[PDB]
Amino acid sequence: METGDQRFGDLVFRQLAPNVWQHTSYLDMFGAVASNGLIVRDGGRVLVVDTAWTDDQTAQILNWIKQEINLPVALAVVTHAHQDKMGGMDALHAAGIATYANALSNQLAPQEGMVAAQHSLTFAANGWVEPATAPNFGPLKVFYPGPGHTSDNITVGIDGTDIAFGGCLIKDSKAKSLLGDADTEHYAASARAFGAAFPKASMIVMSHSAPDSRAAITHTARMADKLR
Ligand SMILES: SC[C@H]1SC[C@@H]2Nc3ccccc3N21
Ligand SMILES: [Zn+2]
Ligand SMILES: [Zn+2]
Repeated sequence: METGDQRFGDLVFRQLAPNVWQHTSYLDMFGAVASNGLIVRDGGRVLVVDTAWTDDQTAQILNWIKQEINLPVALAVVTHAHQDKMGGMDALHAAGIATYANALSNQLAPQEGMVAAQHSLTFAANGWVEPATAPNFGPLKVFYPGPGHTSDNITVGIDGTDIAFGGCLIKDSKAKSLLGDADTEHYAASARAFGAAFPKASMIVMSHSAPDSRAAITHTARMADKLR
């Protein structure tokens, strides 16, 4: 917890820019483990990146949005099929929110014990989302960097800001380690591809660290170089 953070139930919210917030939820494992996602205000609507670990926690994200922003949530995008990112899908579907994930994330979801998203994103060979599969994503710029943390992991830049979201692919520059589902061969190149896709992002948001500078990307890639 840090100055300027807002506690709402057992969740924490931090404003990162005029129209961007980080949501943080916690699961006991080892102690409490944090997972971060994003909330974006885009005109008269709100966009969400990643659920919380659980449905009840994700419901509280929606309650916080109602109180602090009071705009309808148009869509949510989730960045791979693990519990921290997709554990709360039912809360979104119960609320009528359109949900999006990598097609591979939706294909893996049943095996991972997750509820698949309603819609599937596909990607070009250069990693950029096929625009037809990302309808009305507004400032959310979705990029598939290649296999790393998982084979399905995706990343999201926030257009009009200096923020890019690396999900669980990127760790901060103080991390000592990065891998059960991981592609250790391609991880380093995937980390570097994320950096090259969002070359002007100066605030890197990630799932299990507080926001960091671009050094988080390079430090992560150099740690991943050692896995090969
Ligand atoms: S990246 C998916 C999440 S869900 C359970 C597993 N173990 C773990 C431990 C610490 C941080 C994150 C994690 N992961
Ligand atoms: Zn994961
Ligand atoms: Zn994670």
